[PDB]
Amino acid sequence: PVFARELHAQLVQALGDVKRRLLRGGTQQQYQQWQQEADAIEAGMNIIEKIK
Amino acid sequence: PVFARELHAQLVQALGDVKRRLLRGGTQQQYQQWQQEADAIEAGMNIIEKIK
Repeated sequence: PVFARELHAQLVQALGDVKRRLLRGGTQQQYQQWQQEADAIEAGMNIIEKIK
Repeated sequence: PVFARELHAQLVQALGDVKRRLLRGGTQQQYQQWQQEADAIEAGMNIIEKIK
């Protein structure tokens, strides 16, 4: 539908927030935590793409 | 920061899309798939809340 397309766009914006965060740097600690957040969102994108 | 607060709001909107989707119903197949999407987003909220 046009739904998954709309939820997908939502998650893509969420990745943009993460991606931006990663440009400001931090400890290896912070990087991994944010990469973990990014994985969660990407998992979201995968499910939503495999539903469609 | 005001970052996690902003990424959190993003994910919360994503849940709204899912929640809305679940009101239109479907097979047990579709429900689980969407509940799986919801889990991914909730996992994102958890990480982001445990970073803050």
